[PDB]
Amino acid sequence: EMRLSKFFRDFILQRKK
Repeated sequence: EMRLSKFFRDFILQRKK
């Protein structure tokens, strides 16, 4: 199943934080 991916990478991609 999936849940966190679009949003996860939507931010994870950002090193900061």
